[PDB]
Amino acid sequence: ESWAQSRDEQNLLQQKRIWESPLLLAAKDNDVQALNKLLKYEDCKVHQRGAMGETALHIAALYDNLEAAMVLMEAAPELVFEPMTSELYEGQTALHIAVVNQNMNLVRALLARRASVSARATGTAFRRSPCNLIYFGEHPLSFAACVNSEEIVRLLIEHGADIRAQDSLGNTVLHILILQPNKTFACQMYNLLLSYDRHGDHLQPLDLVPNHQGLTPFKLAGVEGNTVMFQHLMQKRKHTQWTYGPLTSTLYDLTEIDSSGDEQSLLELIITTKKREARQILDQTPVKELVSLKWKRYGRPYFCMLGAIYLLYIICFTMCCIYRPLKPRTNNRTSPRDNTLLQQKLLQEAYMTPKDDIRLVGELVTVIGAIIILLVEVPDIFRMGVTRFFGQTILGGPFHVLIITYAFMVLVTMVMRLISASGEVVPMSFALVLGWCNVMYFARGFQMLGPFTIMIQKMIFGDLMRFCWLMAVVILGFASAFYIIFQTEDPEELGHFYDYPMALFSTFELFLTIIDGPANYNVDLPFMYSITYAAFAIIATLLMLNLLIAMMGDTHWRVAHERDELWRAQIVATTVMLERKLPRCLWPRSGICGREYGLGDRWFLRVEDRQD
Amino acid sequence: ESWAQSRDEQNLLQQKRIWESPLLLAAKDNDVQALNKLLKYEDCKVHQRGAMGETALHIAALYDNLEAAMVLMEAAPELVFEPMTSELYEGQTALHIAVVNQNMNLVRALLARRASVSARATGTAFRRSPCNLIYFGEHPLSFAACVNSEEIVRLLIEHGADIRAQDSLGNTVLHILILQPNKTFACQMYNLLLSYDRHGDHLQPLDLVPNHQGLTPFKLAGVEGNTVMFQHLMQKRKHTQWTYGPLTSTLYDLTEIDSSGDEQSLLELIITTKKREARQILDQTPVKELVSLKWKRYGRPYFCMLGAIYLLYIICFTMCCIYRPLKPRTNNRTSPRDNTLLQQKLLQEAYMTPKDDIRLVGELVTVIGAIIILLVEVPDIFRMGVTRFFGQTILGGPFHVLIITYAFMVLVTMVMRLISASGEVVPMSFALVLGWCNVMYFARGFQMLGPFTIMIQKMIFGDLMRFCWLMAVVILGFASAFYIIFQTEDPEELGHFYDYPMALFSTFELFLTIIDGPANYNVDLPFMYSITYAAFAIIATLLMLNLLIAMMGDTHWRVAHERDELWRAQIVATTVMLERKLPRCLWPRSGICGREYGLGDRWFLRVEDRQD
Ligand SMILES: CCCCCCCC/C=C/CCCCCCCC(=O)O[C@@H](COC(=O)CCCCCCCCCCCCCCC)COP(=O)([O-])OCC[N+](C)(C)C
Ligand SMILES: CCCCCCCC/C=C/CCCCCCCC(=O)O[C@@H](COC(=O)CCCCCCCCCCCCCCC)COP(=O)([O-])OCC[N+](C)(C)C
Ligand SMILES: CCCCCCCC/C=C\CCCCCCCC(=O)O[C@@H](COC(=O)CCCCCCCCCCCCCCC)COP(=O)([O-])OCC[N+](C)(C)C
Ligand SMILES: CCCCCCCC/C=C\CCCCCCCC(=O)O[C@@H](COC(=O)CCCCCCCCCCCCCCC)COP(=O)([O-])OCC[N+](C)(C)C
Ligand SMILES: CCCCCCCC/C=C\CCCCCCCC(=O)O[C@@H](COC(=O)CCCCCCCCCCCCCCC)COP(=O)([O-])OCC[N+](C)(C)C
Ligand SMILES: CCCCCCCC/C=C\CCCCCCCC(=O)O[C@@H](COC(=O)CCCCCCCCCCCCCCC)COP(=O)([O-])OCC[N+](C)(C)C
Ligand SMILES: CC(C)CCC[C@@H](C)[C@H]1CC[C@H]2[C@@H]3CC=C4C[C@@H](OC(=O)CCC(=O)O)CC[C@]4(C)[C@H]3CC[C@]12C
Ligand SMILES: CC(C)CCC[C@@H](C)[C@H]1CC[C@H]2[C@@H]3CC=C4C[C@@H](OC(=O)CCC(=O)O)CC[C@]4(C)[C@H]3CC[C@]12C
Ligand SMILES: CC(C)CCC[C@@H](C)[C@H]1CC[C@H]2[C@@H]3CC=C4C[C@@H](OC(=O)CCC(=O)O)CC[C@]4(C)[C@H]3CC[C@]12C
Ligand SMILES: CC(C)CCC[C@@H](C)[C@H]1CC[C@H]2[C@@H]3CC=C4C[C@@H](OC(=O)CCC(=O)O)CC[C@]4(C)[C@H]3CC[C@]12C
Ligand SMILES: CC(C)CCC[C@@H](C)[C@H]1CC[C@H]2[C@@H]3CC=C4C[C@@H](OC(=O)CCC(=O)O)CC[C@]4(C)[C@H]3CC[C@]12C
Ligand SMILES: CCCc1cc(O)c2c(c1)OC(C)(C)[C@@H]1CCC(C)=C[C@@H]21
Ligand SMILES: CCCc1cc(O)c2c(c1)OC(C)(C)[C@@H]1CCC(C)=C[C@@H]21
Ligand SMILES: CCCc1cc(O)c2c(c1)OC(C)(C)[C@@H]1CCC(C)=C[C@@H]21
Ligand SMILES: CCCc1cc(O)c2c(c1)OC(C)(C)[C@@H]1CCC(C)=C[C@@H]21
Ligand SMILES: [Ca+2]
Ligand SMILES: [Cl-]
Repeated sequence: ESWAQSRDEQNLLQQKRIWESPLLLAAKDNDVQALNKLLKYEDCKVHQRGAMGETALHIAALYDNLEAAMVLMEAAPELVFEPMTSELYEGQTALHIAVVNQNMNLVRALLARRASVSARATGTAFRRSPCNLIYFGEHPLSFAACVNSEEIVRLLIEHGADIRAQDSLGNTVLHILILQPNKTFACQMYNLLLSYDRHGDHLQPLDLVPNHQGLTPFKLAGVEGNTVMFQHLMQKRKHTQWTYGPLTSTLYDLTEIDSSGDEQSLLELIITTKKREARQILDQTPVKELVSLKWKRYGRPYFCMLGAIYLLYIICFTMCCIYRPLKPRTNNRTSPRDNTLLQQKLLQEAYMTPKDDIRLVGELVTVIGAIIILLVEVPDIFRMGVTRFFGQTILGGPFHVLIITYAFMVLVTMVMRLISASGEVVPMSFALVLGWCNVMYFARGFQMLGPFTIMIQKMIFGDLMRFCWLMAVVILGFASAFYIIFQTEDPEELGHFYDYPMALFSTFELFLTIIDGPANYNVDLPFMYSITYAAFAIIATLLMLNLLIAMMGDTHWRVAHERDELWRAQIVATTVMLERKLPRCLWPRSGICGREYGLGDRWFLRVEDRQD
Repeated sequence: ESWAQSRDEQNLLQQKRIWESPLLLAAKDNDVQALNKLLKYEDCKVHQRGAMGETALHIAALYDNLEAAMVLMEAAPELVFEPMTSELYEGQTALHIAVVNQNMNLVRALLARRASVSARATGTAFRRSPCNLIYFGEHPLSFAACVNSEEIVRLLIEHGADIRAQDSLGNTVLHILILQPNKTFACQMYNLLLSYDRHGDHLQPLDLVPNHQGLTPFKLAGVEGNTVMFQHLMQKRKHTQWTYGPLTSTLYDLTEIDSSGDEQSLLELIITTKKREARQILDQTPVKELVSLKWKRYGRPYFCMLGAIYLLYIICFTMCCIYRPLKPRTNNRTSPRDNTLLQQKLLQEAYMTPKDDIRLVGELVTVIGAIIILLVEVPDIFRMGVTRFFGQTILGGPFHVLIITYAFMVLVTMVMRLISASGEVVPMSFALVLGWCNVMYFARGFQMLGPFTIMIQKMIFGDLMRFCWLMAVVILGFASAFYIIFQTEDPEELGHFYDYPMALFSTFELFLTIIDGPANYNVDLPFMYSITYAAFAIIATLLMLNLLIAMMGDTHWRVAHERDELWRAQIVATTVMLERKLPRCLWPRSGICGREYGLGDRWFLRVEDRQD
């Protein structure tokens, strides 16, 4: 807001103090004849610093003024060593600038003037941020490599440019090229810069150097969705075994893709990132064949078993709620509006007969089953990234919120049964609904409508937490009208609107056409009802056909196939969670070993494919 | 109708009187040998004027007869000075014609015959109108420039063609080129004609000369939706500050785009025009970045505050209507069809207890709030273009009609309470509905379904004020049938149709399936009912599935993305109204100044963008 406004005030102040100076102006427009006049006249202030803290040499280099920049370097050689001093462009020298503008003849000069190639452009304008349109890094080489100047990138290496130099974020130049928008020019520079990693004594060669998040360039390529570079960095891991005409048997490596157990593997990093370009990586030729093997072999069995153990558990919860304790009421009917006939038994008479002891079994089976839920779900939360990283791994798993809410209500139900509290129907009735509707989750195993509850969970897009605001306002408006219309009338005839809370429920039901329009026809209703209700039935009918449309254009001219892509992302998110929770004995590690084959101690995957 | 018919009768009469003349015919077909015979024979009527008032020279020039036209100019030189005299092609000379037909060798001659280049083609066929297929202006240069003849446009300037000459509408030649259908040939002529604005003493140079609507060529380009020329006229306003490799920092001017406060700025002229090509301008690179800054900074706050102050106001109106004065009725039940139990209290007993004084507070809060509405909305109307320009600024604001109707009903409610009038439910029940459903407007702030109440307000297209005619006819037809079928029967059994007004309401409800089909089954209904109602349920079911379709094809094969364009047009229309109503202190002017930067007294905007 104001910081963006404060950039502008400096960029204009920058152009102001150029005009308010004879030196900084002559550099901008390359008036050498009027520049020699100024440098010769007096041992002037050559350290004139404009708004961004920049000397005349920055400005000669910022506007591609080769001829001006030499004169500054001839007059006072101290200028090449001068960085900008402002908080915005801090540390930046004239060398960084000439590289970005690709001024080949100027950059050669500043190196001939022994300019530092290790100078670190720390300013805020270079850090990675959506406020900045560029992330070229922090060093001259990182700037050269991202503008695609093969010549300058070489030229800086003869002068001692450490390729292993990292940013504040730890990203060496190999990470940055993955973060650029132009992919095709970035793969060619990736190859060139490793070629200058010649010397055998390097202690974790460049493409295995992680940043301050632990990510290598390979894993960074997946998190950012750079499909081009993920492929290009993958031929280092292939090993073509044999080729028999149209057949090929490649042997992928999977050391950074498969869950080892020490650091989060690439499949965990693609699910735990907000981007949707990263989910394209799950279609690539080493990964697609691994996800479909964890699942087809060891992910559908352990998910269509724990989806049937849950069903036989909720069927036991259910029968413990149908057959609950209930006795005839002991009070008397207070008002004629009280049709309560029964109330729930106290403990001393709830468990007093054989049929109530079969139930106690099922009720202990239940509440033990709810504690278990809170011992395999809450310890994840309380130990893991309690609320930010939890829902981050969640792609289509609101399940984990509901089933913890299930187990909570079951325990509320227990306590209330122990202290003989009135109102056990309130917790149960949540637990029933939350308990069964979680069985909608144990469906994706077979490609049920679980690939299509992707929709109803994708249907927490805009027009379904947002059509509330323009439906609820209709309900509150006509319900408050309907109420005052029948506020004078006899409710034993038409009693849809006898109190304000029932006027909203009735009006909610009338919006959806799940009760019939009020009518008696043996009594004169108000004339002000039929006018009002005719409009409600119209606003309600049209708002239920702008949303059918809105749910359509957000599905057909918009996404209908990335839902099939979203399925493959839930197959992973499921597979990862099971492999994290289930023990190693039930989960054989995917891929074949290498110790008994001479390939090392890595865990390869073989893929046999036909070219054409 | 008849005026178009009267053009034709002259165009045929024009060809008639050519055939009924030996002179006008010889010109049409270029018979010089039979033309010299006619001019030499006798000092003839060379002033023969056909239907449109045209002499032989117009016709030689209208049909590209170079050889005939010279003979007329050699015989009698007085012809070049002769305009057409008819009301349709008034003022037009032979010079105007040769320019349009691009006859390069003929036009040189008429200038050699000292023909006026200031002659003003005033006729109705040249004025701007949908009845005319061309608007080439009123002068020879304006005709040359719109046919794209670089040669003739130059050639008229050596002979003294004032470029600053304006039409009856004030449009100089620079405005006209924007109004042409061919854009690409018009940008090149725009450049050429300013080049001939050399002399420094001009007193508002050409591209700052307004027409009789005050619009300059820049502002005219936006009103007309000429995206090509809006861009082309915008490089005069850019000022590229610096270029750092792929980065560019341009400094746009915004003097004619932003609301200064003296004349309506370009953002006000694009909303207040009926065209939809003009709304394309809101996506261009100086304007898109300004709308999104007024809003993101100073338009969502002042719109999500006055949208919550309104909600707490209607919640107070509501509670003042639930808790209204009501007492048991004093009369007796007239007929058994009267289930009115209560009636409303008189003033003397309406405010008699502490609970009725808390309400008086909320009722004064209310009616003060309705006067305020009528002091910030009616003074706009009564002062502004009361009914034509009001709804012109309205793009998606029927809100302004409803909220004035709200405040009116609240004051009707007041008066009726002061004079103890019966029927306060009628005004309230409008005010409730109009009051809440206006909260659907204070939603666009967050990109609610307010971008999608664009639909339901776009849904006042054809098939929703127009499907009425083919639904209402079904209702009136079967309701008048249902009525006469049960006009003989006992209504205490089936009384959906006991009077004609309830027969239309019931039938309205049955069309929409918001009440159940009539039935008793303990009594023999007419056989003529089941035949009729079976057809109604079919016509009703099919007419509710031709419109689902009609609302679809008008959304999916038709517009689904210009609604996203329509949002950005309401962001402006909202932003303009707030900036007009709210004071200057709460509204800092957008864009940075120039006085403290040497750029002048203009109000620039900086945009930093990455090329590729
Ligand atoms: C974790 C370890 C334990 C934690 C603490 C344990 C708590 C222990 C104590 C709790 C409550 C205090 C004692 C009982 C109150 C009696 C007063 C009364 O009249 O109650 C009435 C209402 O019912 C209630 O008031 C019961 C409240 C249910 C639990 C809290 C709400 C949970 C859902 C909140 C929403 C969350 C949203 C979730 C969204 C998914 C009685 O019920 P009734 O229906 O009026 O009529 C009888 C019904 N019956 C005869 C048919 C059966
Ligand atoms: C701005 C400054 C002030 C202006 C002048 C102030 C005017 C002052 C005086 C006005 C009316 C004259 C006195 C009362 C008439 C009594 C006769 C009678 O039987 O009435 C009946 C009908 O109700 C009416 O006749 C009331 C009329 C309401 C106001 C006018 C209509 C506004 C909406 C028009 C549409 C516009 C379309 C809008 C589209 C959005 C009585 O009501 P009831 O329902 O039959 O039964 C009682 C109801 N109750 C007990 C439940 C409460
Ligand atoms: C996105 C989803 C939104 C939420 C869903 C929204 C819909 C539903 C949600 C919530 C509605 C809750 C209303 C009922 C609770 C109030 C008290 C009550 O029960 O009735 C009392 C009256 O109370 C009133 O008259 C106050 C009603 C004012 C409006 C309340 C909603 C405010 C907006 C907030 C929501 C923003 C909505 C979004 C758009 C702005 C008593 O009534 P009674 O017993 O008949 O006695 C009457 C007295 N008499 C007999 C003397 C005459
Ligand atoms: C469009 C804008 C809004 C329309 C009118 C605004 C409102 C009306 C305007 C003003 C107030 C009413 C007039 C004075 C009193 C008359 C008698 C009366 O109150 O009610 C009587 C009949 O009602 C009528 O005879 C109403 C006559 C008005 C026109 C009919 C409205 C419907 C048609 C237009 C439809 C438009 C769509 C048509 C198709 C496109 C009986 O009704 P009640 O409730 O039994 O009365 C006694 C109640 N009490 C015992 C409690 C006392
Ligand atoms: C775009 C939206 C259009 C508007 C909505 C359209 C639908 C609704 C709008 C309006 C309908 C209004 C009808 C009711 C008012 C009339 C009087 C009345 O109430 O009943 C009286 C009878 O009256 C009649 O019998 C006359 C009905 C003739 C047709 C009226 C509509 C004309 C078309 C105009 C519209 C063009 C529609 C467009 C297509 C052409 C009395 O009835 P009763 O009390 O039972 O007494 C009967 C006497 N008996 C007992 C002796 C037997
Ligand atoms: C398609 C064109 C239109 C159809 C026929 C046109 C009309 C009929 C033609 C002519 C008039 C009726 C015939 C004479 C009198 C018979 C008895 C009578 O009136 O009603 C009796 C039964 O009704 C019948 O028995 C009707 C017999 C005709 C054929 C059945 C029609 C439905 C089938 C075809 C469906 C087509 C779709 C099939 C699937 C595609 C009893 O009825 P009521 O009302 O209780 O009578 C007493 C009333 N009163 C006490 C007031 C006196
Ligand atoms: C008390 C004893 C004798 C009987 C009750 C045992 C089972 C019938 C219940 C109680 C514990 C339950 C489990 C506890 C928690 C979970 C984790 C949760 O599964 C997942 O989160 C897998 C999907 C994913 O992680 O994406 C929901 C099912 C499951 C296996 C439950 C399935 C049903 C179980 C095995
Ligand atoms: C007493 C209860 C029944 C009152 C009304 C229900 C509410 C308590 C709401 C709050 C949140 C709702 C739940 C939110 C999300 C879902 C997931 C949805 O299922 C899925 O998307 C697939 C299953 C999964 O992913 O877990 C089914 C409806 C359900 C259970 C909803 C059911 C109704 C709930 C429990
Ligand atoms: C009597 C006092 C003590 C309390 C009542 C004050 C407020 C709760 C009310 C009454 C005056 C109302 C305002 C009067 C008129 C308007 C203009 C109108 O807004 C617009 O037209 C903005 C959108 C646009 O112009 O496109 C509707 C809301 C607003 C600000 C109203 C919002 C709610 C306000 C501030
Ligand atoms: C006593 C009343 C309730 C009888 C029936 C209602 C009618 C008086 C009609 C006449 C015009 C209608 C209104 C015309 C347009 C709109 C805007 C529409 O909202 C929007 O398009 C967004 C809000 C806005 O832009 O103001 C919601 C329905 C509503 C309020 C309509 C509600 C019903 C109204 C008030
Ligand atoms: C909206 C388009 C697409 C279709 C046309 C529908 C409406 C404009 C019409 C159809 C019939 C009309 C109704 C016919 C009769 C009445 C009864 C009238 O009240 C009375 O006559 C009181 C006494 C009684 O109802 O017997 C109030 C207006 C109302 C509801 C009318 C309101 C407007 C309605 C719903
Ligand atoms: C989308 C616009 C909603 C709308 C606006 C209306 O004006 C009306 C509506 C619906 O339905 C009918 C025609 C039945 C009403 C009749 C009575 C009144 C007072 C109003 C009519
Ligand atoms: C703006 C007022 C006119 C109008 C036009 C309509 O097309 C419709 C209106 C009202 O309300 C009802 C509910 C009667 C129609 C039913 C059929 C459909 C799907 C649309 C509805
Ligand atoms: C779009 C055409 C509407 C239509 C036309 C009809 O001919 C009939 C219709 C509907 O529905 C059935 C078949 C139930 C009627 C049975 C009775 C009569 C007398 C007619 C039948
Ligand atoms: C022309 C007469 C034949 C006919 C054909 C139909 O297809 C339909 C007809 C009538 O009416 C009903 C309402 C029974 C059908 C219901 C299902 C749909 C959506 C269409 C309706
Ligand atoms: Ca029903
Ligand atoms: Cl559909």
